[PDB]
Amino acid sequence: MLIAIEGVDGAGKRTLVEKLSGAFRAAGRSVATLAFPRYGQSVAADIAAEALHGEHGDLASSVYAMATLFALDRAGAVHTIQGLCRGYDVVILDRYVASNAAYSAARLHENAAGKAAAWVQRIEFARLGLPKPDWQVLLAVSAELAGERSRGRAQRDPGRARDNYERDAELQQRTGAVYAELAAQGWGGRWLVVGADVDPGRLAATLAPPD
Amino acid sequence: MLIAIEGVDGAGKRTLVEKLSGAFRAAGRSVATLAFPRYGQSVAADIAAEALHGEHGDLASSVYAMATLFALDRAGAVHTIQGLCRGYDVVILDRYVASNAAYSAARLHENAAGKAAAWVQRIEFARLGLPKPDWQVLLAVSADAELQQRTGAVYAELAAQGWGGRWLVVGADVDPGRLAATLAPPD
Ligand SMILES: Cc1cn(C2CCN(Cc3cccc(Oc4ccccc4)n3)CC2)c(=O)[nH]c1=O
Ligand SMILES: Cc1cn(C2CCN(Cc3cccc(Oc4ccccc4)n3)CC2)c(=O)[nH]c1=O
Ligand SMILES: [Cl-]
Ligand SMILES: [Cl-]
Ligand SMILES: [Cl-]
Ligand SMILES: [Cl-]
Ligand SMILES: [Cl-]
Ligand SMILES: [Cl-]
Ligand SMILES: [Cl-]
Repeated sequence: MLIAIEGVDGAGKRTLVEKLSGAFRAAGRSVATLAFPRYGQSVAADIAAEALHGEHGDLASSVYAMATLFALDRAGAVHTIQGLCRGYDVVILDRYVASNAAYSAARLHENAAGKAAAWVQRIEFARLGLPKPDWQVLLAVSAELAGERSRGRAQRDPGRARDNYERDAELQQRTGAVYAELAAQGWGGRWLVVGADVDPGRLAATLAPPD
Repeated sequence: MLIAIEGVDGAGKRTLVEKLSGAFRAAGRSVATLAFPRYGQSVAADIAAEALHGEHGDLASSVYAMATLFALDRAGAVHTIQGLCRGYDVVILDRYVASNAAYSAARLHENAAGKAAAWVQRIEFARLGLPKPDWQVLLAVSADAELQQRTGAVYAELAAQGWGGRWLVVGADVDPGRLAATLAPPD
């Protein structure tokens, strides 16, 4: 079973990955986890990170160029995703294809029914052959909490160096709304929308009901 | 020996590559050639091709995004270039890193000493470790028009300045035997 955890930066995605991992293992299921982008393991992801911190000229301002880099990074991980799914009962991804649909649409002021989200689905699922997740779990938290926890688009920089607090906060709002539309329409498969305090045992039971 | 053929007239480059290949082989040297971008053989190059035909949203309007795809195409080709050099006396590349410097600078209205050409050198040679060629041969006299003119002028300064290594600047009708003898002089 392949599960993707989705949401805006600062939602607490990794915390959920860990507690869900613990709940599955308590129920006798083996679990492996993987986070995107895969820094150090593709040129594409490293260039994207550098672009977010101001390198590479006008690269980051092209929404489709950044999205292409994140897709190429995932394409490089297909054998890992498939190998983990062979060796483990449950594979949990921190961010996956829907991240690309949500942020790209939001950067372009589009909704989930728009061109960017359709382009993401075509290029990643159809053209590059990424496996579809069995579940996509949207971790939806308050805009305020996400704003305080997010490190912004330049996540290497110390907090004292953030100066785009407004652009990033507006983008996160739009991205949250696209995510919600993605979940409502079953984009790429089944979705569940959960909060920060979701019980891990009961969440694991819902995602993989016992036989 | 690793040789890159450069210029704005690609139909002329291809003829030059063929005539040069024959001259090397006539001199007892085995030759392999490889063309960039590797259209039909890498996703990065194919996405770039599609972007030039209007696909992929705003991608083609970013000079650095397109340049990045061509760099990723070459980054994926390191073992091919290196393996060819290990298996053949002469490896001739039809377009190489300097193509990225010249076209990117020209699209941005910069010259050979500007930011884009420096960025190309830093990312492709210093960071991704593409092999430095023994020769870059600029085809400068052949047998968007303004963009082509600007690309030609950047090319000429790149060669004059030794960008990325040694350059030779030639016309199309240069004697292939002498050109082959110049690039890999017989013993
Ligand atoms: C794995 C993944 C991730 N992302 C983004 C997730 C958020 N992260 C940090 C962030 C936090 C706040 C604002 C912001 O603005 C962006 C987002 C995308 C591109 C450029 C700027 N970016 C950048 C990559 C994406 O766009 N597509 C993906 O496929
Ligand atoms: C191998 C290589 C090649 N090129 C270009 C060579 C010319 N080719 C076709 C062409 C012919 C005439 C104008 C033009 O303008 C461009 C160039 C780059 C990007 C967009 C448009 N493009 C596009 C790729 C490049 O920019 N970087 C490279 O690394
Ligand atoms: Cl998070
Ligand atoms: Cl386990
Ligand atoms: Cl980073
Ligand atoms: Cl840079
Ligand atoms: Cl933006
Ligand atoms: Cl060699
Ligand atoms: Cl001549």
